[PDB]
Amino acid sequence: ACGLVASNLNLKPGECLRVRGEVAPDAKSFVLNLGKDSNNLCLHFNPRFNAHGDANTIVCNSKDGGAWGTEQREAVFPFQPGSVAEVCITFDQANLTVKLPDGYEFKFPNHLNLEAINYMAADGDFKIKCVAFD
Amino acid sequence: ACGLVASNLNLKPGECLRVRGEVAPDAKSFVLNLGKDSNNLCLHFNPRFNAHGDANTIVCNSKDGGAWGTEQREAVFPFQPGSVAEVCITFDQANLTVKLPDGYEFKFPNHLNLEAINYMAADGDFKIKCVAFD
Repeated sequence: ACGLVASNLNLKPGECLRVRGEVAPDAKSFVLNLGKDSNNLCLHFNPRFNAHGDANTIVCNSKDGGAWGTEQREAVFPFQPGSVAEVCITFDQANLTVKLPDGYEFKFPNHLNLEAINYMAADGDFKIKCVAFD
Repeated sequence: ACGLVASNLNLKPGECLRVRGEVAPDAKSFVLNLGKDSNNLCLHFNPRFNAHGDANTIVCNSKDGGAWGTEQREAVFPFQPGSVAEVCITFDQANLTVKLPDGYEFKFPNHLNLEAINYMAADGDFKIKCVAFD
């Protein structure tokens, strides 16, 4: 029961990927994967409301050659179940910059040093309503 | 490989799929494919500015199990090279409807009778900049 999957995004550095979606009223978690393909993700965005013992916490990671990297969590959680949310993503050689709903912003190291983001896959309790490329 | 490819769209009857893109300045033609998957297309939207023996003419067709159906040709050609084009697509038991802001709208028989559009692909001189679902 997965969601949107888009390839050939060809998102270059500095370019902004904007994703707007509807967070389910009883959402437990949702995921946005970005990278080259399903085995090579420069970013695994997985805001968790309550799903893996975790409660209202944003979990980030990367996957290189099928291998998950060292997980990373953010303190803030600007996501409300039953509400519409937008996340804006960009990157450079050193970091991916993720801009969340209430202005909050954070960087995730660009572990794969990807030339461009060509793959995106959404999953979970987040119904994509709009996706804008640069 | 080509332009943006998106799957798992899960567009249902009546729901509007809006696509905004940039037509290349040297646009010879561009394609918007909609269907179940790459081999099952309820709509192959192909405006041809100057491709094949065609000039400034829209060609539409379907694809069933990999086999192309019979093409349909339009007289109206509301497209221009090096410009932003916007299309609004929907469907029902009878036809697929492609609308433009100018007021132009094309109808193509729903040959496959699919009850959902899960696949969308862009090819040619059309770069997708935004896609909105329902």
